[PDB]
Amino acid sequence: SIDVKYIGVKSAYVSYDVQKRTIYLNITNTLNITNNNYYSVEVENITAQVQFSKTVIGKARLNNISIIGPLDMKQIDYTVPTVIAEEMSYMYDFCTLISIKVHNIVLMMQVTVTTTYFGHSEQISQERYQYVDCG
Amino acid sequence: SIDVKYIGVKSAYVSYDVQKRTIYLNITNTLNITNNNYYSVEVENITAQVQFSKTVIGKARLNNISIIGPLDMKQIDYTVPTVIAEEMSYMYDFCTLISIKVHNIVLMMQVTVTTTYFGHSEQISQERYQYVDCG
Amino acid sequence: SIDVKYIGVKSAYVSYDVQKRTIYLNITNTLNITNNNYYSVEVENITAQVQFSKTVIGKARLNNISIIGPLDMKQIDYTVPTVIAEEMSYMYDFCTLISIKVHNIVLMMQVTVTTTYFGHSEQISQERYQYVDCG
Amino acid sequence: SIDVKYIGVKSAYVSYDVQKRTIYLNITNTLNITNNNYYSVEVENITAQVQFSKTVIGKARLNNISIIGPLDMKQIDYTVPTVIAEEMSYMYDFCTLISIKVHNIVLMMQVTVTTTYFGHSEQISQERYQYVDCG
Repeated sequence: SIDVKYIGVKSAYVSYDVQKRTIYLNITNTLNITNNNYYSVEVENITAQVQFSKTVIGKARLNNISIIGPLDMKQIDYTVPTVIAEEMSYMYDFCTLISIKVHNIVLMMQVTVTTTYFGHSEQISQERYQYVDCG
Repeated sequence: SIDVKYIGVKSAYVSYDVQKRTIYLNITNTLNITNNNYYSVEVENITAQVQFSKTVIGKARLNNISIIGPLDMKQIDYTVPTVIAEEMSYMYDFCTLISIKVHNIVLMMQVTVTTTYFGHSEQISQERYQYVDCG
Repeated sequence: SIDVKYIGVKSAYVSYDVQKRTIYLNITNTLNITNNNYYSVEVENITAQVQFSKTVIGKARLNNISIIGPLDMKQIDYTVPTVIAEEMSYMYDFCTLISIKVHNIVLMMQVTVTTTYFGHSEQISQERYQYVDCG
Repeated sequence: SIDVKYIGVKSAYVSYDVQKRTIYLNITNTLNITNNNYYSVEVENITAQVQFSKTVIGKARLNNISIIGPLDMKQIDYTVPTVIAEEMSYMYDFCTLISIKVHNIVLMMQVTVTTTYFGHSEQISQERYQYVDCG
């Protein structure tokens, strides 16, 4: 990666930005830029590359063979009861969240039993997150 | 990746942006830019590449063979009861969320039993997220 | 990827944007740009590439063989009862959400039992997300 | 990908945009642009490419063989009862959502038992999402 960046408000190369109650007067701004960029990125020079896989099974006796991959979930219970009994009563609820198994972002890449891989793999996340606001 | 960026409000190369209660007066802005960019990115020079797979099964006796891939979910229970009993009562609910198994973004890539792979793989997420707002 | 970007409000190369209660007066803006861009991206020079697969089964005896792929879901229960009993009572509900299994974006790519792959694979998500607003 | 971007409000190359209660007076804006762009993208120079698949089955005895692909769903139950009993009572509901299995965007690509693939594959999502608003 090159130049992965989180900027909260503002980006510039060059900035003369003015705000609020300003007297900006008799100004000379003179700017001579020479900004050149040369990226040579993820450049391969390969003569041979081989990804060979071979499985021989002879005069074998295989039995009861179980290959289970990743992220197996079995026998999982969420029990979240709510009861509200009221006699002769005043209830006031505001901004009340029951949240179960609540995801924002899920990135999965190369999630396997077997993997042969050759090259570049990349995950980038950039974010402002706010779960709850209440005034 | 090159130049992956999260900017909250504003981006410029060059900015003379003015705001609010300003007197901007007798100004000379002079700007000479030479900004050149040269990207050579993900450039392959390959003579040979081979992805060979071979499976031989001889005079074998295979039995009860189970290959289960990733993200298997089995026997999963969400029990979320709500009961509201009221006698002679005043209830006031505002901004009340029961959220079960609530996803925003799911990216899946190369999610497998077996994978042979040659090259570039990439996931990028950029976001403002806000789950709840209530005033 | 090159130049993947989330800008919250505004982008410019060059900006002289003015706002609100401004006196912008006797201004000389002079701008000489030379901005050139040269992309050489995902460029392949390959003489040979082979994706060979071979499966031989000899004088074999295969029995009870089960290959299950990814994201298998079995025996899953969502029990979300709501009961509201009221005698002699005043109920007031506002902005009440029961959300079960609520997705925004699902991207799936190369989700398999077996995969041979050669090249570039990519997922990009960019978004403003807001689940609930209520004033 | 090149130049994948989310801009919340406005984009320009060059901007002199003015707003609100402005006196914009005696202005000279002079702009000399030379902005050239050269894209060489996803360019293949391949002499040979082969995608060979071969399946031989000899004097074999295959029995009870089950290949199940991805995203199998079996025995899934959503039980979401609502009961509202009222005697001698005042109910007021506003902005009440029961949402079950509610999707926005689903992109699926190369979702398979077997796949041989050669080249570029891509998914891009860009969006403003708002589930609920109520004032």
